[PDB]
Amino acid sequence: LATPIYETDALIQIEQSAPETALLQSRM
Amino acid sequence: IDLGRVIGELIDHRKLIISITSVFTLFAILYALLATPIYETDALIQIEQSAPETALLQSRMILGKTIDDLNLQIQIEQKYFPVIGRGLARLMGEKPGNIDITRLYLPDSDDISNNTPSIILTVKDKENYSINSDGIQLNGVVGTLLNEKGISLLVNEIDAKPGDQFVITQLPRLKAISDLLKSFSVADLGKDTGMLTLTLTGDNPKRISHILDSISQNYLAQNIARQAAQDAKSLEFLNQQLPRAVYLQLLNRQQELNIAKSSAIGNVRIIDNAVTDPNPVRPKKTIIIVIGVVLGLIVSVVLVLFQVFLRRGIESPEQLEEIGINVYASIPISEWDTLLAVGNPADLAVEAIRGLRTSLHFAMMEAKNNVLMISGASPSAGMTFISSNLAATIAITGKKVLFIDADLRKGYAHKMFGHKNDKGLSEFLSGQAAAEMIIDKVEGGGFDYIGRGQIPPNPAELLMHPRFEQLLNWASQNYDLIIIDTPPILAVTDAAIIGRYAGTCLLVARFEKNTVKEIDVSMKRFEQSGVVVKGCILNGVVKKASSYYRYGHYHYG
Ligand SMILES: Nc1ncnc2c1ncn2[C@@H]1O[C@H](COP(=O)(O)OP(=O)(O)O)[C@@H](O)[C@H]1O
Ligand SMILES: [Mg+2]
Repeated sequence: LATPIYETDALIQIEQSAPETALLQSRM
Repeated sequence: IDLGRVIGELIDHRKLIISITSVFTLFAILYALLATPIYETDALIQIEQSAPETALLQSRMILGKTIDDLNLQIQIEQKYFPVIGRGLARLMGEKPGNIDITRLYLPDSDDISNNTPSIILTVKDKENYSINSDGIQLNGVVGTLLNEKGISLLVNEIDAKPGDQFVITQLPRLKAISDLLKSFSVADLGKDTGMLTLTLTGDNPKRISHILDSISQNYLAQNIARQAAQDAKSLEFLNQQLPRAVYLQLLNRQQELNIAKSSAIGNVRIIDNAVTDPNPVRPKKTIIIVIGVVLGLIVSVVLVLFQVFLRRGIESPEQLEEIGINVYASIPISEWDTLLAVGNPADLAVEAIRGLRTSLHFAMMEAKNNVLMISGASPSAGMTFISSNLAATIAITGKKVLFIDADLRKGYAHKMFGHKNDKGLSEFLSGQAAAEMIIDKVEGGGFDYIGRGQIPPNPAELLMHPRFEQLLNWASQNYDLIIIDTPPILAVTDAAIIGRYAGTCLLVARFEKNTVKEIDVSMKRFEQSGVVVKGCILNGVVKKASSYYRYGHYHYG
């Protein structure tokens, strides 16, 4: 009876990568 | 130890356990529902390092600039007399009031301790208000500014109901800076990223967001002034060096320094302006309540275990029978100045006493005479209760019974039987009475008794008189059974004097009060005086779930 939970994903390339995680989860 | 015993102990002390745990949980509920909620706001700053920027953000210059901008040195508190008035007022949904103050100056008493001047403002309407410093009452009105007695004040936009009181403090600038600092936090969250998370906690959900925005703005505007400055120093130098190809060269360089000055956006960027999480971060109600309940349970269990290991009273006849003492009966509490065996002949205690009667009818054969002496170890163990009721039950079977109250110190049998208090046992023993004026009839009984009479000054020495043995020898020919009630044996020695003439002697042990040690000492003290104790009678039993010793103390009929 529990509602099923689907998952979606995407792949991004950074031409680093430590601050971009915080940018993505930002409120802007 | 085993599991059954501990389960029984918890079942028996359930009342105490529930009471203590409920009290602890009630205090936890009260605290979690009356503590002032604390909200938290945050913002995100991007750094184009990051170790010195943390220290520069928490510097006194930037925080001081923020405080000066937003007047954080004017502290306003809604007044509630108790340490719970604010919380309760919140609980009824009452909206707290707020006042905008834009100018304040107190006389600055500044004694040894109270460096913080304060006043109390009582709101009288939407417009006017009363002000008191130390009883100095003044009237002010919104709008017009006030300068009286060395107090300058300006209030705008009173938003409250009349009658409210507000404490207004003018705390020193450094105190305000420290207060702001202790609630302000900065973190890196990446240890290398240009990401700084700024956090500020406070009781007002909007004021904290305004403060954090002001801090971010001040820090940012400060940072660009640094980069603009070094360009401005270069621009100023080139202008001061102006004296034609070089003339054009410096002008082009000057314009490059002009554009570099105006394009301020630099090392610091505000990603997220501050917003406030609407759910307060403190107090954390669920964890408070869980800790309260768990603490109640732990303290209750420790208290119960403490009481169990410090309990020493008798609990079952097995304890007495280990030592080698015959227990002839076990009398329970009768929850019901009258003889129980007459008022309520069908009580459980009277049933147990009938069991004792049938035990005696077999024990007292081959006794040297028909005299029974009931005694005990400690006072108020039940000797008079047992003796009197036993006499009643033996009397209802058609046998002549004589009850003697040989407790010449605190005997009250005459009160409990209905009395002619003259000519008790004392008057006979001292020689100023005969054997016939002392014997009296119980009304609701069926047996005779002899009361003590007047309290003598020499009880133990009276009982040694041979007239006592004369009385016993005479009565032993006119009655089927003689019961003698005596004082305790640990207190005085009367019982051991009397027991010389008694064919049978029994002790009464009170259920939880006495211990096995007293009973053993009492038996040995009786033996040393040449009195052989037949056995013991456990009295005052109650139901214990932990017992696993289980009686016939239940109604059958
Ligand atoms: N099993 C019992 N049930 C109800 N009351 C009792 C019981 N045992 C003793 N008592 C009452 O408690 C009081 C103390 O007993 P009491 O015999 O008078 O003291 P003592 O043994 O020192 O002479 C008395 O009022 C008695 O009626
Ligand atoms: Mg007594």
